[PDB]
Amino acid sequence: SIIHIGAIFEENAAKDDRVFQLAVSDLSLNDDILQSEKITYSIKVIEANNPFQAVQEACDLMTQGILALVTSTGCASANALQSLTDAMHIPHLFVQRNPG
Amino acid sequence: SIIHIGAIFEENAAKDDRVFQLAVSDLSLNDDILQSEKITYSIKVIEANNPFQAVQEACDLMTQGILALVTSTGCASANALQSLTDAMHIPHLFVQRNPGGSPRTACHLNPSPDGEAYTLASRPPVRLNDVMLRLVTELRWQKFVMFYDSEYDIRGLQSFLDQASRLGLDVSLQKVDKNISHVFTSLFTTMKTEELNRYRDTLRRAILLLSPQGAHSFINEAVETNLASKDSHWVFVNEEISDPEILDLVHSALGRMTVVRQIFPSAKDNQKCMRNNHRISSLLCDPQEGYLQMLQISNLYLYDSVLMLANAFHRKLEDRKWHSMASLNCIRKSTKPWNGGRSMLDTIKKGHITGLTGVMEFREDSSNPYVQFEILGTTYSETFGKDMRKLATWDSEKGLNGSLLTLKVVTVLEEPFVMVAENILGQPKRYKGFSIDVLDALAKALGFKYEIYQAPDGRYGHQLHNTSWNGMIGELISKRADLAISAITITP
Amino acid sequence: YDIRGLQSFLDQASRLGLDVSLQKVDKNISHVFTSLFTTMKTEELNRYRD
Amino acid sequence: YDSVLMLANAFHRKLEDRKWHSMASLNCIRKSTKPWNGGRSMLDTIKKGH
Repeated sequence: SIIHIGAIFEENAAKDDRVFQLAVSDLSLNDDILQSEKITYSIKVIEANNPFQAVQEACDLMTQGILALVTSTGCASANALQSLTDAMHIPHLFVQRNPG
Repeated sequence: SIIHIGAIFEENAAKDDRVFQLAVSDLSLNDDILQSEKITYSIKVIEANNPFQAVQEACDLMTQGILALVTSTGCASANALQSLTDAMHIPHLFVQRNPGGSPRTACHLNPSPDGEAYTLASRPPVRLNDVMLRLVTELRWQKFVMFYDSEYDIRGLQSFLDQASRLGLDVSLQKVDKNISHVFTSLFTTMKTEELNRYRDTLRRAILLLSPQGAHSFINEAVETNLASKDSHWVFVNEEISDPEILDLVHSALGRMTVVRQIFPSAKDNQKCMRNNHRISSLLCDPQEGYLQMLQISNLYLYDSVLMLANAFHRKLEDRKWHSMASLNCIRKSTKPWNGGRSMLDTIKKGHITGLTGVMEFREDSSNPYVQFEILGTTYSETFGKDMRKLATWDSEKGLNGSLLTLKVVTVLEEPFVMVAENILGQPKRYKGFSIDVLDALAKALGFKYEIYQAPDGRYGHQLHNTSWNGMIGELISKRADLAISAITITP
Repeated sequence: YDIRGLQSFLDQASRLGLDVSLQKVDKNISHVFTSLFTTMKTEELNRYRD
Repeated sequence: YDSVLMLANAFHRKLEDRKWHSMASLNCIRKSTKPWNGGRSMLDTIKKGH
């Protein structure tokens, strides 16, 4: 198999990606346990506090079949996602966006 | 042409699954422009706070074609259905859910420009920082209380918490339980009795902001706990209360009250409940049992949402346009839109009818601000009952047209100041002297009282070499009494 | 940030007799004190200042 | 970043368990969805992490 996870971030998603993509990059350089596979990521950027774009940008990720999900969005981007991740059993490590 | 509409109503969809076709039947029956046309509907009853459960109920009905969507949901669960109606250009009729008739709270949404209101809130707005600024001025307030339950989003008049610093008055603010017995439990056990009676006399000016049901359970018991002896005012203004539970509050009350709901002139007659050649089902045009007082706000905002559609779809039949939404996955970003939605945006936002709720205009940011009450009021009296008299009328146009004790006394020894004057079988009975006559002058013109306590020290309590006060002073400080009003030796 | 984030301190500043008085803060205080001078009089300004 | 550290730790503990499963590709707009049946013992691996 392979590891494939989801990564959807609220605006501004630039320094969400400054942390995420470089954090995932240094993993395979040094680890001996996740060397038999590789963590595959695909960033899907949505609107500000819109869960509908999170649904449309995540249905392709389940058409990609993600195992987990990395979210940094506000409280107005999780009610459809909490009603979605209870269906797919996905660990939804939700972290609230600081509003400015 | 596939003439289908969706309508998703979450918990509780009970009157949503009862009252809904009281107009839909009369649509298919009594409309002449939609005669030689076919009329359908939808009724969903799904579980509450479930947006993605409603997504497979919305992505499945989008395959069937939807011309207008009527919802009753909340803030966090409908930003998806807000942004669903932007690309396909679909109307989105909406009611804010509340449990039992408690107040409401508006929402906060995406950083999109103003003008697009596919989502429209049918419910009347919170104009209530204004009416609070009325009554903090027009009804002689300086020090008072307000309340709220566990089950309402408390941020409704959090704005009004801010002018409160600017005027200079004082408010008290506590949460109401979901058990009335737990309220009196914490108010008789968990506190200080002196602080209780302080708070109780503060509670003589108090405000609940609640449903008309658990508050009705509370208030008459709060009366029955003797929190009102003669009169003071307690306030709530709402949009719905049945006339018996009005009287079961305020005829079970002699004091000053506030019971305000929402009124509209309706029509007694057939061919007078008619807009756009369609019937308004009401008590006066469909009389039922238990329906003299069926006063939920969602009645007129659903029968008039019917008539607001019945104006517009007749106009759309005149618009000579049709487009059927096809079967689709809602994974798409560049979806297939509906071309008729621009006219459907304009025959509804600029669409309006004048009926038994007045005039229903619309703005471009999910609001109908127009609303008008009337207010019947009474004070404390016994010569006419607590029957009602008009004292005000509010509207969004003009504002409010028409406008608006045993105490803790410990005492000292030495009878040549104040004596135990009487000592009877079982009781040292009456205690007379100088400050007793002062207490007589206090008690005389009010009917307010005292409780005389003995200090057998008679200390004239002194600052010790103990950082404390012997005898009497330090236990006023330790607050087993709070007044020792007597001949007291004057030391700084 | 909302009042629902600190709901019960209303109810406990209540219980200790602690005098609650809020004002919501907008964007710039440069916009704030100007509107405090233009709208208010000086009694509610400087009495409540102390 | 702590959510990257905890999940990569749960990746290492899952391969330390020497069992693996991966989530299937699906369009969940359908009612026909397969729930991820290994949602508890791996959840026991992730809840007890530090």
